[PDB]
Amino acid sequence: MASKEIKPIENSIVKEIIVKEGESVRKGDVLLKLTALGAEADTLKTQSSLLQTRLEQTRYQILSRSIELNKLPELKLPYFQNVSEEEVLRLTSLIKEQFSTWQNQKYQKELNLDKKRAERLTILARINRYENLSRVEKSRLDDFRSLLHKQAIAKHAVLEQENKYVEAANELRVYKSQLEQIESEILSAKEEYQLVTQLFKNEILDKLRQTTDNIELLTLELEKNEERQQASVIRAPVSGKVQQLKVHTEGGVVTTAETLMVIVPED
Amino acid sequence: MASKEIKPIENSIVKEIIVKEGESVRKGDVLLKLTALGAEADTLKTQSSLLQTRLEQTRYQILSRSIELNKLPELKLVSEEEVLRLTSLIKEQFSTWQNQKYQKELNLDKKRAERLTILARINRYENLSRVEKSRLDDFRSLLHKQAIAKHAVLEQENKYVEAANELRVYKSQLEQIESEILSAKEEYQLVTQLFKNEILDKLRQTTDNIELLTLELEKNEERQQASVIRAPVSGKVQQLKVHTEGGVVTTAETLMVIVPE
Repeated sequence: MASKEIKPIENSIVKEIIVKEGESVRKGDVLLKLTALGAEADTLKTQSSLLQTRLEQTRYQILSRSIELNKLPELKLPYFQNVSEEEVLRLTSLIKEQFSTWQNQKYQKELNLDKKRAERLTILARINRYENLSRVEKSRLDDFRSLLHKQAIAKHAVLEQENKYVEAANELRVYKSQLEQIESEILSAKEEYQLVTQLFKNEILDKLRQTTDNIELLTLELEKNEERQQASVIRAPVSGKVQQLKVHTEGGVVTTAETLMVIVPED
Repeated sequence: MASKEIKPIENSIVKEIIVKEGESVRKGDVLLKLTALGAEADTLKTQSSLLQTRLEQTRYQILSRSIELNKLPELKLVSEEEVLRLTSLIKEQFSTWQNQKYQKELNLDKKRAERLTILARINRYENLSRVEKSRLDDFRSLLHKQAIAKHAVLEQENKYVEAANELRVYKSQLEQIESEILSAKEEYQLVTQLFKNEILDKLRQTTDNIELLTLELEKNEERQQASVIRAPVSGKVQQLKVHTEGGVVTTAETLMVIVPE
């Protein structure tokens, strides 16, 4: 009577061989335990990916807090027990570069803003000065005109004084328009200053969202990987004696093409 | 017996001759009426003085009003070349005053401009000092966490203290310029203060002098009244100077003679 060949339905790793050579088994008995080839590998890869993603999450949470503090919090990891510390110092160092870059951007936006405010101060000074000047020369002009109602001064001086007044007035006009322009520019500068931290915070909580989502996905994936690395049993399809048992393939690879053992019917 | 000469006791003007040639007169009778020459002279001169004092009085009165108006009134009240001298002098005084006010005011305005500059610098370095202070804090906390050069941190210190000291200096400057501005203000006030004081000092004096010259004019007018020469003895009037009415006679000259009868 024909011997029945026992072959894996997929490429596998022999975990445990239960039967022995020559042993009689009945249909349904356990012969050996197998795991899918690559399952363990996949699990480890998902674990490592998960670890990295958690690290980067931690980085962006610490940055997120650094924005609200406007200072760096304690740079420590909060699972992480055997994380290489040079990984930790690389991470903290990235945190430091990002934070310092942010504060520098804020600082130079602030410098620009302050220079604009200085411009405004100068312009305002000029405006007030020419307000006073226009006033005194206007009153002096009126005086001179009354002096030419009563023939007490030359017309020449009167019209030169007019010229003075009109001069001062025009100057005043010019500086006022300038003030309008500079005021507008100052509001713009303010908006840029806000824009720095606006963008930075956006980036930070977008990468926080991304790290959390990816962690969840990798968690589902990790569940799948962990379940798939679980051992399956090959049972005896018929009753009989176990022969040609590959007794030393435990921990070794067997493909779907290869015969693990054969079962020879006894009756 | 000798004939008696009739001569004035001072230089005089014969106003009216009462007696006639050959007329018999008694001791005490009126011969003529005369006025002192210097009496009339004095009267004319006090009149002219009074006129002048009134002119300058009006001048300082209208100037006095011109101060409160800050403008020339009228200018109307006598020789018109006097009127033009007076009006033009008024104009020089007033214009001089307004010019003085004008340049005290220019000075004051330059002081105010300086103050503006100082305030601008003060505010700019207030902002700057704040910004560099915040950067300093940032750096110090950055090396609480070992993220920056110590070099950079204390160089930042240097920046901040620089700005702060600058601010100090500029503040002291502001105080000085403020004091100077108050000084300038007081000078500006002082111009019109002095001008008004002198003007109603000359008003006081011109009014007082007007009153004095008025009393004096009364005295002179009374003194300008005609006196009578009476006959010192009785007799006949001879050698009567019929042609001295309205004319001046000296102490040396004989008005007439009286021959005893």
